[PDB]
Amino acid sequence: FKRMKDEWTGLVEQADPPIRAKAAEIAVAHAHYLSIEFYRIVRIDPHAEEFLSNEQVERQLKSAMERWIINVLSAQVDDVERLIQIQHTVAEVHARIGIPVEIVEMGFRVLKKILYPVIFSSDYSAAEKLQVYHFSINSIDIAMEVMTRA
Amino acid sequence: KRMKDEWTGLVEQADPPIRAKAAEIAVAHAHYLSIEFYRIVRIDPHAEEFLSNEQVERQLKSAMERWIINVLSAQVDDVERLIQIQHTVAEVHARIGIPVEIVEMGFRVLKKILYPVIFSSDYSAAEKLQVYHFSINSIDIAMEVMTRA
Ligand code: HEM
Ligand code: HEM
Repeated sequence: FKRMKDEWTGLVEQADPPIRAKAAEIAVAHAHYLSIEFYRIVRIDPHAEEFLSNEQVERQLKSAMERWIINVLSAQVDDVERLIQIQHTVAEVHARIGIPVEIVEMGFRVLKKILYPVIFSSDYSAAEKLQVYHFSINSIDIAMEVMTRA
Repeated sequence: KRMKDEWTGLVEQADPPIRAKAAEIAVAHAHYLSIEFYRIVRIDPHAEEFLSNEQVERQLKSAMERWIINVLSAQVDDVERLIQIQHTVAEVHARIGIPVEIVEMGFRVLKKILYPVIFSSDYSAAEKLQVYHFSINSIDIAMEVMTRA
């Protein structure tokens, strides 16, 4: 945990404050789309659709996915410890139900894929898009590692 | 089967000069990326136990260099061959007894250390964005194929 906290903290610190601000801006403005786009693409997969069947979970997961994206992409130094606890909780939920790891990680790949066009279509410069995308990818990756290994 | 189409589509939808620059970045810095991969990875105790002796080090570094170049210089015809590689690597990791969460940790390190190399290149910011995008997606799809194999 100590090593994970330091790395995630370092990721936020080494990320330029205007870049983290723009990443947070991208998150808040498009988290709703990213969540609903995530859900349908995932459910296309037969192995994944069996877990995303009912309407109640849909409304719950979309809201939770939206909150998750906002928390991770708008992460500050103070939020690092809390974010780690969140990934543990999510890991418990996925384990409680019995959702395979390779299916969840496929979702992370889906999430990272649909995030890029949103950043690419943003009003920012090419250099800023690169740094926002870099911070976003590393943040999602470290979050995935914490969730998986928990 | 779907993995082939997605990896093929990834190469097709990627601009040829971008993939060329990504391939050039690979060839020029794969040697550094491999050694940088080793140092960061061995920090983790669970991973270090597999990377103890010097002989294993040299092979993984050599294999990492070839892997990075092959994946980033991927053409459409190479896609099927690349998938076969991931199966072979997965068998090796299984033969040794390397945990899945440990291998994926290596992928994160690889994607992490790749960014400064692309960032410090002589290309434009726009080209760097697309090269980095193609590189990340290529490594991600390769990881999923390797993991499920
Ligand atoms: C194929 C991939 C995935 C599937 C099928 C899946 C499925 C589920 C299901 C069925 C639940 C239970 C929700 C409920 O009972 O109301 C859940 C919870 C949750 N998942 Fe996933 N999940 C996937 C990947 C992900 C990813 C990639 C993330 C974040 C990046 C994520 C974040 C969450 C969160 C935040 C919750 C709710 C946590 C809470 O309520 O405390 N999931 N997931
Ligand atoms: C912590 C992460 C990892 C560890 C500790 C690890 C360890 C190893 C070891 C000990 C070998 C065999 C070396 C030998 O027999 O001399 C090996 C094989 C190999 N690994 Fe990994 N590995 C990791 C992750 C990865 C990743 C992320 C990649 C690629 C992105 C990769 C690609 C390969 C390749 C291409 C080979 C050799 C394939 C062949 O001989 O045909 N490994 N790994």
